[PDB]
Amino acid sequence: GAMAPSYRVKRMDIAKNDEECVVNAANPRGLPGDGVCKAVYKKWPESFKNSATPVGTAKTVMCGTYPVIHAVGPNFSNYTESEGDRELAAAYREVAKEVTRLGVNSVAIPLLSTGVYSGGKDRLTQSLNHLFTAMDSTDADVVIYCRDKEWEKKISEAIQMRT
Ligand SMILES: Nc1nccc2ccccc12
Ligand SMILES: Nc1nccc2ccccc12
Ligand SMILES: [Cl-]
Ligand SMILES: [Cl-]
Ligand SMILES: [Cl-]
Repeated sequence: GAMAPSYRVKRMDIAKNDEECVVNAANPRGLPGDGVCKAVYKKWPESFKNSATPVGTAKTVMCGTYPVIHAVGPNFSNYTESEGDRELAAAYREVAKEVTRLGVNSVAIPLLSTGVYSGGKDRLTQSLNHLFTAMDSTDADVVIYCRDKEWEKKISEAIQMRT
């Protein structure tokens, strides 16, 4: 694992990450999708072979030797706040298992269910806190990728607050 495991945030395309593996904000059917998922499909299309997996799970498919961890967050348009919150926590716990199994020293990760699956709500804090609950026990360097300038500041602050 990393010598001093850290969290960092960068405002850039996750398809251009500098980490040993990537988490996709996938859909359950392994379709090219939108946003993060479409950028991952363009960069690592080979990783979508048998990538379909249920809501609240993660499935890893290799693009050459580069791992892509397909994590399926809930679409809060379809789920109740209560059940959606449970599936969103579960998807991140499955990401932590896969990162540990792969023995990577670093992982690039988006905030699950904060885009078209947000059901029109700001879910920065909800999603980021479930990311921390899952990843805190792992020793990989975690690099969170976002698009919005205000989200970059809020994620950076939330990381710094824990020290
Ligand atoms: N700044 C930034 N962050 C994430 C994705 C992007 C895609 C294309 C241009 C800029 C982007
Ligand atoms: N490509 C990409 N990378 C990071 C964050 C994103 C957010 C929204 C759209 C695309 C993104
Ligand atoms: Cl960019
Ligand atoms: Cl989303
Ligand atoms: Cl964003």
